[PDB]
Amino acid sequence: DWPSINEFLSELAKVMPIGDTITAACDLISDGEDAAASLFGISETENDPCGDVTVLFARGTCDPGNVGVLVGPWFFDSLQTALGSRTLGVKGVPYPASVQDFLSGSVQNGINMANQIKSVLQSCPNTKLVLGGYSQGSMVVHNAASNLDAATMSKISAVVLFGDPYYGKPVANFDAAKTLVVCHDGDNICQGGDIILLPHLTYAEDADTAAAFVVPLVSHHHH
Repeated sequence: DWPSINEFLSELAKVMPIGDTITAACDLISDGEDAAASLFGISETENDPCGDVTVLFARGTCDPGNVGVLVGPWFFDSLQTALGSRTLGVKGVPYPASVQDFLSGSVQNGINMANQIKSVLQSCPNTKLVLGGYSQGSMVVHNAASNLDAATMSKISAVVLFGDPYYGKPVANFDAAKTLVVCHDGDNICQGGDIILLPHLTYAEDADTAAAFVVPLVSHHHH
């Protein structure tokens, strides 16, 4: 039902406003993602109950829904495949993913995500919780970790960030050995910029590698 990553990227190439700043590209990115989602049957909103593994995912600036189409869905499918029989529940982070918060620092969004993390840990104390972010969503994850103590962050199994605008900064109050940051060569966002270039839109290619990073970190008996 879903296309291959190659077919997915070729369809995006027809509409994505490559070379524009996020401000100039915002509405075209949102429309392009929505059109690809409708064409391919890819969900841009996730609100599952906790699974054996649960991912809290913060989407990119101007991405539709609560997970977008570019990266999140591919990462969830790869992770579910890598988990075999174990179930994966995905919950999108309900924040605006606005241009202004990207340009400012997305900080109250970090506090809200820190509350969502605390709430999921209380509601699902037996799930293996993984945090994921793309673009501004990676800033939200960084800010959530900055607002949590090391004892709470110790309850997180893994963190995966794609196209991190804070690339180079570690995830606060957390073991860096449990973090994977995927930042493509030539992605202007990872350089602290605001230009949307092709390397920022192709993180679906890293879904399998990101899933492989997570799997060893989500065992109930590996301490």
